[PDB]
Amino acid sequence: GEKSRMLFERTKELFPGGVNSPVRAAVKPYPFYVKRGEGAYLYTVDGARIVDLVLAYGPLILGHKHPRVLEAVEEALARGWLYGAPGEAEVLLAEKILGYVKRGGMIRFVNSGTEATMTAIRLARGYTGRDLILKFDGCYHGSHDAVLVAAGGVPTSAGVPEAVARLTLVTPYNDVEALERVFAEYGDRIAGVIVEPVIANAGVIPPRREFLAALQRLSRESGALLILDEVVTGFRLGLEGAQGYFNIEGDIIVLGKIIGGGFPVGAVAGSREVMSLLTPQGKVFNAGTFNAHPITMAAGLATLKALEEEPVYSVSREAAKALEEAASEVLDRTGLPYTINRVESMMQLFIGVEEVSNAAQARKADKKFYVKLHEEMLRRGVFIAPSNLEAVFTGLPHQGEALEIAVEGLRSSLKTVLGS
Amino acid sequence: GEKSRMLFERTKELFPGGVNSPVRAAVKPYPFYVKRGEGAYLYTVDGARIVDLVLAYGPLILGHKHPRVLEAVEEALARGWLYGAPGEAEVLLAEKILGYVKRGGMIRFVNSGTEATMTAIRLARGYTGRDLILKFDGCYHGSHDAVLVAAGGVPTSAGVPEAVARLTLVTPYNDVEALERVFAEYGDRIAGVIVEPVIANAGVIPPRREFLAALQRLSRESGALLILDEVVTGFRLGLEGAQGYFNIEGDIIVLGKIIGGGFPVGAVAGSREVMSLLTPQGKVFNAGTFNAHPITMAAGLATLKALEEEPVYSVSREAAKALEEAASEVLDRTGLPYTINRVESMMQLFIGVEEVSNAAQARKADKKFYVKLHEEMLRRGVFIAPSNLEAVFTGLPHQGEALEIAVEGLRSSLKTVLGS
Ligand SMILES: Cc1ncc(COP(=O)(O)O)c(CN)c1O
Ligand SMILES: Cc1ncc(COP(=O)(O)O)c(CN)c1O
Repeated sequence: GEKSRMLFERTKELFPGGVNSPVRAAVKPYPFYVKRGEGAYLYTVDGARIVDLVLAYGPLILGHKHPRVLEAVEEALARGWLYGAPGEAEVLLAEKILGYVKRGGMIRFVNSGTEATMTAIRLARGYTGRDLILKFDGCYHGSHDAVLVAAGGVPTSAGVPEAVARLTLVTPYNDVEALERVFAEYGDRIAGVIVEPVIANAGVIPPRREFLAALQRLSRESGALLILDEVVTGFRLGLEGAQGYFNIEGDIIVLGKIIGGGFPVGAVAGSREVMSLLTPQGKVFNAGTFNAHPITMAAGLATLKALEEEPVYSVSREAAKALEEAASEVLDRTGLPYTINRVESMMQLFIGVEEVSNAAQARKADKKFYVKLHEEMLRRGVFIAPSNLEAVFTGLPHQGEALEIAVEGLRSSLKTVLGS
Repeated sequence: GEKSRMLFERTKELFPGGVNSPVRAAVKPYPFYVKRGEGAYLYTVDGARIVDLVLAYGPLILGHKHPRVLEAVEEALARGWLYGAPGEAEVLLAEKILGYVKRGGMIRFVNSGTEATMTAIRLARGYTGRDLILKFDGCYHGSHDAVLVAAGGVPTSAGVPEAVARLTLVTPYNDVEALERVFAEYGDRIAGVIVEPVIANAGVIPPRREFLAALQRLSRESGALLILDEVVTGFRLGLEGAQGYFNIEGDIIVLGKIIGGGFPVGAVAGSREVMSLLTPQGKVFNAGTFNAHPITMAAGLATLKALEEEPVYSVSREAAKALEEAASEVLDRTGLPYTINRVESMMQLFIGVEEVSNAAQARKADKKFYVKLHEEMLRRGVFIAPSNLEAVFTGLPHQGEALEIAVEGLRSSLKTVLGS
């Protein structure tokens, strides 16, 4: 790992914490640098092939450099990559996305999930004329002030004015009693309730039907808009995402990751009535030099076509199931308390706890055990998130030999850590 | 324009205002759709070649599909386009950028100018422990709450809480007296003063030396960080940007557009002391799935190399000068009040006013005349921003025949509008 070591030294003084995104710094023993990626694999700068169970944290459900997407991007590149005026790809991608998540509605393309949720929140506030936003402990919506808050709302990041943080309410995920209580107290001032249909940034945590039911009922009865943050679930839990998977409906649907094919993206979709408030039609401001970036649009379009024509969902589901069954077989024999949460192709293991239905329980999981597992798996050529609070993602290339390596790696790594 | 007309009809119900960014909707008679771009030209879906004096509003100083950048991106695409872990290109681009704008400092790559200024503001607040941010009337820093404010600070966009807007102070650009007064009253609570060294979103407005002097003095004496928003000026006003061009120094330098080569990008650069507050090193949060996107990094790196090895600055400067001289020759003969502001390769014409040193004066310019000019120029195959408040940008391909067409087009269009 000499080459990665050298790069590690160079970035120490170039980037805060040596990385451009926090999670990247936690890789053990130290972050490896990537030369390239193809299919189910990442290849380090030193030349090592690694099975990728991170998939850039969600966007790469089709794996690395998917042939169909590569070809579409090559064609798009030949046409120039930035115009500053409308292109064809954005129209086709919008029509395809809306047909699955909000028929007859509108969409606005942005450049990150952070920009997307931020825009959704401004839209909900503009539509209702209210200030307060309700989020849940453990849910992650990006790097912007309004969502960098925790229940005393107080800032979880420095540089966030307390005056801003106090406009965001926070209650536990899957806690119906707490949800009813917050609406009883502040309901008429809540502009929107934002939530991940399946938590992906506090490990993976599935929603309780009762929680989903309350979210829809309380939002509708209070006048608050239900903002489903489907940046991760969108197009991962089937073509119709969380709405179709759980049979729920959101007022505003925030999308990202997958819809960009691997390129910078974010999107806000909703009814014509709500979406029409966005500039230049309405007074809720949103603009972006890179909005509807030609390459992002071409990549996303090709990606969704693959999701419609290739067995991505079945393959990804089976891959995650195989990993879950393998880990469960080993862990069940130990008699140690543990739980694995899986929803289709997103999952995570929690050692030390028998149930994880909220962030508080996820935080009680054995972090040391997880870190050791991450390191041992990497030593065996399999890459899983370095943080127990991140998720494990599967995709199209996780089949055949690649899957065999991942499963065998997981089995052996668990045994090694359990034997230490 | 049948094909653009058809697309126009399709997007009416897909996007708010029919576009993904406000300015795009103002093109006359209606927005044309782009098939591709190459060199100094955009090509409509109907097949018409148009000289591009918009350059995607700043990023394309090298023109469309620059050969060097295209090759670098092709090589990068073959390596996969998203890893979720550190790559080589981000290291090289960071080293090159910092060598020109903040030697010995640090940088953090994000996905838009909006994310960049938003991150800079959070950093300034975190570093100083203060809440207030000072901006100037007419300056544009992106699509986020803290900068969508105007002096009563009150919201300029719906959906922005008044509690948030009041944390942003606003005074006129180039107004030293007003600047001194605001610091005398609120100085000890100002975390940072953000400003465009050259305004590009209220037409083009150059800074007064006295204003630049006051900005540096007052920030230093008050403890507020001077945030130079160089999203547009960075790498356009020479390799050293505004700091080198005007011989000024900022505490935090916000970059974007050009440094991404045409791909989604944004960046915050500053001293190690300030930048070290960013996660995972410090407590000022910033994370991004697409931060340091492999393709953006490769494109930006190749772009900066071109800026160092090709006569981009001289060619672009001469192009803008030729346009300015041509327009001035025609307008001087009319005796009508007007002014053209130009700083290297960025400029704008203001009809009806003899001086434009601030946003208030820019707003007094004859908008109807400008719109007619935009439409007439487009009819003659030359594309300038549809809004008088946007800027005209020149670049490397604006030479030879392309420049002749632009200049002749400007001359003829002015005469036609002046004769109507
Ligand atoms: C649900 C959710 N929302 C928002 C984001 C942030 O997306 P981005 O990093 O592109 O700003 C993420 C990524 N962790 C996410 O999982
Ligand atoms: C000075 C400045 N700052 C910020 C921005 C916004 O950049 P972006 O559109 O990528 O969010 C712009 C683009 N108009 C700008 O000119």
